[PDB]
Amino acid sequence: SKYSQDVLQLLYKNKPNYISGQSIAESLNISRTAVKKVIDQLKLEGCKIDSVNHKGHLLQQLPDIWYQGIIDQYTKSSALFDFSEVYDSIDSTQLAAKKSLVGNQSSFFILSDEQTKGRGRFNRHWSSSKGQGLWMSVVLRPNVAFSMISKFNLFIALGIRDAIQHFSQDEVKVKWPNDIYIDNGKVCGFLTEMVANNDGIEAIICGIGINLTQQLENFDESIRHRATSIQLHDKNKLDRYQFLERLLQEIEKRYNQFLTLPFSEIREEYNAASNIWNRTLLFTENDKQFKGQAIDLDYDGYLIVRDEAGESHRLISADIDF
Amino acid sequence: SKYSQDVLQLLYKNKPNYISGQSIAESLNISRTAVKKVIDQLKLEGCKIDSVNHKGHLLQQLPDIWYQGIIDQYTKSSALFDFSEVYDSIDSTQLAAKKSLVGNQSSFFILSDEQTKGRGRFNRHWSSSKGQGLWMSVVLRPNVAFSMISKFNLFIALGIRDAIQHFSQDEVKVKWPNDIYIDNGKVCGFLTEMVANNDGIEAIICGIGINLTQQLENFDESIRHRATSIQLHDKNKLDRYQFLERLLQEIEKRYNQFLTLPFSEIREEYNAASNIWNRTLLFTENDKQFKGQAIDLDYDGYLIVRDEAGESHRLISADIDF
Ligand SMILES: Nc1ncnc2c1ncn2[C@@H]1O[C@H](COP(=O)(O)OC(=O)CCCC[C@@H]2SC[C@@H]3NC(=O)N[C@@H]32)[C@@H](O)[C@H]1O
Ligand SMILES: Nc1ncnc2c1ncn2[C@@H]1O[C@H](COP(=O)(O)OC(=O)CCCC[C@@H]2SC[C@@H]3NC(=O)N[C@@H]32)[C@@H](O)[C@H]1O
Repeated sequence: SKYSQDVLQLLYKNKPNYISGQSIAESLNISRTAVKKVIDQLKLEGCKIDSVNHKGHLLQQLPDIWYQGIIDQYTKSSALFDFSEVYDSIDSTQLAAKKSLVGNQSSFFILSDEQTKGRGRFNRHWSSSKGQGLWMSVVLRPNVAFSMISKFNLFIALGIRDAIQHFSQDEVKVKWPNDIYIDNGKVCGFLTEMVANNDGIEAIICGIGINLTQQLENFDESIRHRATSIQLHDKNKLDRYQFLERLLQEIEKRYNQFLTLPFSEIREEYNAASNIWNRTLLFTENDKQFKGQAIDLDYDGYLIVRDEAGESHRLISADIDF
Repeated sequence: SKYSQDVLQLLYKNKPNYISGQSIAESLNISRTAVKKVIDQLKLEGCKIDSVNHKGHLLQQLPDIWYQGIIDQYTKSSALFDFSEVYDSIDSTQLAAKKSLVGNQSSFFILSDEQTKGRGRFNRHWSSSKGQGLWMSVVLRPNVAFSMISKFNLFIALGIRDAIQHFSQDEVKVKWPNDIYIDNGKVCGFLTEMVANNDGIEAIICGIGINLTQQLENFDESIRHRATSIQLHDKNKLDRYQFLERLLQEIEKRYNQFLTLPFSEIREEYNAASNIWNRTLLFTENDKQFKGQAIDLDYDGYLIVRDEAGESHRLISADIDF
């Protein structure tokens, strides 16, 4: 109802103690029995809430659904984000963020359980199933030249991989410049765009798609082989909210390093994290197609590549297949 | 009314012939006498329309007001623009264009008689009086690396200066990187921004403010000395629609050269057009302030400057005062 998120928030705020119906009612100024309907609705949606006579209610577990009420708890404590927006379904969180950032200097993110026009790099289709992934656009406001887009991307990849790794029993690796893999499975793709002019960057907009709970039967047999989800490498249920916390934690960490460090500092780290060495890569550039080997990432994040004809290239970006 | 622009369009379409009320009525399927009300309203707003018994109506002259109906005539014939949007008042055409470009690949421009939150470079206030200037945001879709923002700006400046010059009896000059001057008066400022990522530019967004009809009494005595309007250098009334045509013509011209030429081609031209040589410039960079002389623009649009201490700098952009 009008009050479902409010109650949800109060329940989450009060962990690991119980609060009575009564206490909630006084808080939102509503009847005890309206409060009982909101709770039955929530349980219906798959919240695990223990209700005990005389004692009240305790939130034990959130379902695979994003709730603004809870997300707002995350934003209030945030040193980075002014606010978030949370949808059940939308055309794309990047479309939404690119609209929201206009006319303001806010730092925010946008989550949605499903996207109906999810898009990746080069405007490829990005499958955004309901209930099954984190589909998020992050807007930040670093004031730094536009050239620095590329460097943002390098720091952020480690942010994302560290948080996925915290949950995967298997090795999570970066595939430069925008993919996160677990073994042979693409578990994430991120897209960093910006709004800028010559005098600088007006906003950065990072779109992050991370697969959380797909079973393989859940990917177009067609990609089933280079796709995977955090769940297929966690022995425990993967809690979507737990994960968001760690992801934000990592993004903040990794975003401050972006503002305070040259790429060389994390270059060796980034290197140990990647999965493009000692194997043959497929490169694509408008029309052209050719093979090569990655031999290094230089102090400036450019990839050094020896193509199939022995020629050397220094790439600030690429699209690479295995 | 509902039909004011429709009638306006038909009137403009039929220049230099007259069309009867009758003929308009059949076209829009409305009464002859509804048509007579629309025309009286237009004349009221300051359209000069000659009405002759038995012969009909001829549009002689548009007032200092933008009309979608007429602007649509400009867009239909356009090899560049999918469409335009035209407001009487709005917060800013750049805010509007940055919103409209999302989720599509359209090339369009946005005009508004007045802006209430006009902004320039570095987010400075940009005075946008009603009736008195062209306040326009141009969205285009060049697919070229993001590094090319700077070069766009160089080609476009000549576009703008050529069209202003066609109307000024006095010498119009560029003040790199974003100003157009007539003698000592800033007559225009333009702002080029973009939306991009590493793989390329999603849109370019050029905000153009050109002063058309201000009398000096019309500028905060405070800038009256480094401000001027096209009108203070045209012996003839300056027609705002005539001017728009020439401006678009120039922008298209100059945008194709942007796609088909290196800066060196127009470098000598650009040079002969600028007004920053042989005089002392004031430079500003966050916090810092210092003097210098422009000695050259290099093949790549970077300004070569000898500062007050004999040191040399190579600037892709700056803010400069006289
Ligand atoms: N769930 C999935 N897992 C692995 N691969 C997928 C996939 N869905 C589609 N693909 C393929 O993986 C590649 C991804 O395309 P790219 O490499 O160009 O580009 C992208 O990888 C990154 C896109 C990030 C998506 C986030 S969702 C939050 C947000 N909102 C947006 O609309 N985008 C973002 C293509 O080959 C796709 O066909
Ligand atoms: N009408 C005017 N003529 C000359 N100077 C002006 C002016 N109005 C304000 N100023 C000053 O001129 C300088 C202009 O600032 P900058 O150099 O940062 O930056 C700008 O020059 C360019 C802005 C272009 C405005 C177009 S209007 C269409 C559109 N929509 C937008 O909101 N912007 C655009 C500052 O010193 C202002 O205080």
